[PDB]
Amino acid sequence: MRKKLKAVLFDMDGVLFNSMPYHSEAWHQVMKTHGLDLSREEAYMHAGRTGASTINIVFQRELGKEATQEEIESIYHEKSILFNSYPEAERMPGAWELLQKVKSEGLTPMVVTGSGQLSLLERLEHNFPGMFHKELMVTAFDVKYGKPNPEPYLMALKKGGLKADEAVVIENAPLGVEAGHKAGIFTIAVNTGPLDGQVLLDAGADLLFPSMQTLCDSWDTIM
Repeated sequence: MRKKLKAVLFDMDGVLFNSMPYHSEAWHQVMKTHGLDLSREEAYMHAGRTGASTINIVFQRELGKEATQEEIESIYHEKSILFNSYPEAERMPGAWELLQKVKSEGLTPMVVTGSGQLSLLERLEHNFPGMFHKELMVTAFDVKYGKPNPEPYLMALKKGGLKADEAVVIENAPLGVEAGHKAGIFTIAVNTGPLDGQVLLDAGADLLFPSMQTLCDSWDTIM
């Protein structure tokens, strides 16, 4: 029910900011420099996860072992330097227009993200003025596991004082769609990446859109 809705829970990377090419580039390069083979395409399969979770999984697939805590912190530090060395990520077209619709409907914007990138997180206010609040956000700092665990979306509901039927999730990532779905929330997938739209539906998405702008354009006509 559209009438039960109180809050819209946005992913950040590939939903609010056009940062996914930078993430896949930075992950590829940092892994290459450490001695591990992670293609730019393979890095997109880890969309949604925390840095620590990404690193550990890459280590398991390539080397057959866990990454140590030192390796995680060292690699994550280097990934962040690389990421922040590119001209800063710009807004996804349609994100600001949608947030404006969402707020005029009297719904609460939230961010649910695996990100620990302080540059992006501190830029949310400057790119989407008056939309978001730190007490209504879930980030890497809040979670132990993150996506595809329903953990962060469960924490989001709690933070917003919401029941699962009072929220909608906007995700670009299969693992994030999966996390929103498992938390029992109606999930809209936006296919801003290079991959096939069917994988988002397989993950639990109730609706599929090709872009943020087309989701924005269809916002008043969906329920």
